[PDB]
Amino acid sequence: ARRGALIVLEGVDRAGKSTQSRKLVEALCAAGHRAELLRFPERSTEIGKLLSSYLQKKSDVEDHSVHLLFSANRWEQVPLIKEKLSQGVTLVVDRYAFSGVAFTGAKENFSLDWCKQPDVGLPKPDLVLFLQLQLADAAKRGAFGHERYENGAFQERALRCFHQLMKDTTLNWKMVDASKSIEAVHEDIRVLSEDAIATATEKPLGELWK
Amino acid sequence: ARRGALIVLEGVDRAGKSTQSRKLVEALCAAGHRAELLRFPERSTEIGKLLSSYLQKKSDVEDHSVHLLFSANRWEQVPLIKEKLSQGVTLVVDRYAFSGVAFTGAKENFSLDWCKQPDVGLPKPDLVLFLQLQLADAAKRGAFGHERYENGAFQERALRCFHQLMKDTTLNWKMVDASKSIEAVHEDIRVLSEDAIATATEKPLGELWK
Ligand SMILES: Nc1ncnc2c1ncn2[C@@H]1O[C@H](COP(=O)(O)OP(=O)(O)O)[C@@H](O)[C@H]1O
Ligand SMILES: Nc1ncnc2c1ncn2[C@@H]1O[C@H](COP(=O)(O)OP(=O)(O)O)[C@@H](O)[C@H]1O
Ligand SMILES: Cc1cn([C@H]2C[C@H](F)[C@@H](COP(=O)(O)O)O2)c(=O)[nH]c1=O
Ligand SMILES: Cc1cn([C@H]2C[C@H](F)[C@@H](COP(=O)(O)O)O2)c(=O)[nH]c1=O
Ligand SMILES: [Mg+2]
Ligand SMILES: [Mg+2]
Ligand SMILES: [Mg+2]
Repeated sequence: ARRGALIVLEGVDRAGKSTQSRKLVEALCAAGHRAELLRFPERSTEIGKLLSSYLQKKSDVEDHSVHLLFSANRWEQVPLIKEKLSQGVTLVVDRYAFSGVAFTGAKENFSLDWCKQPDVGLPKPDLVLFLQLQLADAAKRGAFGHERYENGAFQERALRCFHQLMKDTTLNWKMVDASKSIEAVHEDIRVLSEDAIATATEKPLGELWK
Repeated sequence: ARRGALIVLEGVDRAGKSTQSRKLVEALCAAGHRAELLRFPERSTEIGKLLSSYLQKKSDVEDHSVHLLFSANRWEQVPLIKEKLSQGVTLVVDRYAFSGVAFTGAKENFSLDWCKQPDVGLPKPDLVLFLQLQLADAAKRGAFGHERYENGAFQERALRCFHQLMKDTTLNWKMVDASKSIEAVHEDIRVLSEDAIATATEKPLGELWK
């Protein structure tokens, strides 16, 4: 009956969202929690394959259409998310609706309001971690990628959108200094996550942006 | 330079949306207009096939996800719609965003506001025809179908949603008595359409619900 927590990891490019989400699930399970990992986009579904082809530049998709497919890709996982949480399983998610708004919101003539609407009503995270890293430190972690959106100019506009989203006080945002070592960042994230898991059993799962 | 008009046909089940859209395009072209037919859902695209499988009950899709796919299926045709209109081609469309809101809006716990958002900003129709028919007269036109949403209880909830949408004065709604003969309904629609085509060359294409 004691529900699991919904924990989201957001963050700048190469700050370590995927490395930290994997390590968090491993550590929680080793400490006796029931925890599982999710990511968005979830490329395994029918909509997920359309999204993967788009990000790889194997296909072009009209900007509004692709924004709605990224949102639909979250909604198709909502029945699973609510089932797992109600069963006491904590979910750790590598990117969520915040990345959806920030990446479309970085394109010309896309307001933050329009971008948020499709995701209104999704399961509300109990904890949103944002992994911060200065661009000099990110550069040492590798060269850009060949997927769509992998260029500094675009990443910088998405970052401004993320800062606008962080003003929303309906959400439990926590900043994480992702400039430290893999292990030191993990310990900071893990302690914040243990606290969130404990309190989530106290209030019902909320709805995002409503 | 004289743009074409965007004309939408909406209406109750079996009122004749598809019969009248076909006959309208044929008559406009015979009278010297450049006119072409479109329909939604457009089942030929990747998203269109997902939608067709859902309507045929060959697959189940989560309600929010399917609502966003119906909207994305309109946005993927926006570059074509704007190109055609700018080239002076009038477009006659069998269903549009109004059916999108009314059909999802008929399901439990779906507000009209949430349903409208994804379609905010689409090309705004210059003329929205709504084909009205009493349920007794519809029954004589055949038996229900085996596709999703083909049942009187659901169609009745969608009808209430359409009436809420008709209160919006930003749109040029025209009621059509679809109880007459195929030819008499066509003449009423055709005369309204000739008037709309003439004035559309006067004002820029608008944006829906904004
Ligand atoms: N704290 C860290 N210090 C040094 N390298 C890191 C750190 N976190 C991640 N990395 C490395 O940087 C790269 C990007 O990490 P990744 O977790 O894939 O980031 P994201 O998912 O945020 O793009 C990987 O090679 C990873 O091993
Ligand atoms: N005015 C009308 N009078 C009689 N039958 C009609 C009329 N309009 C359409 N029909 C018939 O009713 C059926 C439904 O028409 P259709 O155009 O497919 O409706 P919709 O697309 O609105 O469901 C078809 O068999 C069609 O021939
Ligand atoms: C969830 C989500 C991710 N992205 C983008 C962000 C990024 F460029 C890309 C691949 O994500 P990973 O970096 O996590 O591989 O997908 C979007 O553009 N919208 C979304 O809704
Ligand atoms: C455009 C549109 C149509 N429909 C529904 C309405 C109907 F039951 C179905 C098939 O449409 P046709 O009746 O025009 O075949 O699809 C929706 O549910 N949402 C939409 O956005
Ligand atoms: Mg990653
Ligand atoms: Mg039809
Ligand atoms: Mg609003």
